[PDB]
Amino acid sequence: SAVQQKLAALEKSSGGRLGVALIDTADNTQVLYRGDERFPMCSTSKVMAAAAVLKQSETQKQLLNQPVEIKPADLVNYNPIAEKHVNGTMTLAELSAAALQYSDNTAMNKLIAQLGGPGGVTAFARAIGDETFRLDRTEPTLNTAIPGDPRDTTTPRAMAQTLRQLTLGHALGETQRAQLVTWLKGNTTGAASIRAGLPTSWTVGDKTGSGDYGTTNDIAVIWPQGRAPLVLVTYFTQPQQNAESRRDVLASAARIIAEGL
Ligand SMILES: *[B@@]1([O])O[C][C]([C][O])O1
Repeated sequence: SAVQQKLAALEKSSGGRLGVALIDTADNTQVLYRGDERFPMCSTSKVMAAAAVLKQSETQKQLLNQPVEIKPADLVNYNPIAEKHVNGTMTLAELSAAALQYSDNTAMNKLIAQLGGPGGVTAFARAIGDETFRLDRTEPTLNTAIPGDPRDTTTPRAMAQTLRQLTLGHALGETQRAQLVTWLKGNTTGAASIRAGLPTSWTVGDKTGSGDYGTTNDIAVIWPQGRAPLVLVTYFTQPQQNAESRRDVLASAARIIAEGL
């Protein structure tokens, strides 16, 4: 279609590999570009860790208020929020918020630990019907984004369907779902990514990811004013290990998608 021609052209102009999946919940139509190719998730995986903990809280009703100690040894490479609570505690709710809204890597590692390891995060994905997601490592090594390495990858199509189920569907309880949406809507790291390609009147909840090989990702739920919501996943990775982030590519893909509606 027109939109696939333009996404192909954008990809060609960028020098990298672009993966896009859009789900329009109005008619359950999908637009896919490299939709079944694997991409490194980087920090977009944090949505799955947070949702898994939310699912646990449906039975352990007080789980999110459980304090978790932040020790110096827990600190890894990017801990904007956990750093503020070293030698203190954060609740599982505060860690989930920090992982999602600030992409805090220490928070993510605490969520993985709560789930019994990366296998516990992957297990939740399987439980909600995502056969494609795989989490293999903890922070920060899950961001190595090595070409062809299947570790810590998913496909755009799979992530779009799963994000739809978590935020708009009923993979989570009503309170848990609302909490996840609130967290995503309050993301602080997404201004230059999908959000930048869309009308300012639209409400967006998203989770960015960045990693080696110039990997630049964003997954978003989008609420246009007076219109059915959309789920948009944009994955981008590059051939040079030290390539710079290209958030502009995600903005541009979002703009191209938005134009076609
Ligand atoms: B994710 O990708 O977002 C930021 C951090 C950097 O390691 O991980």
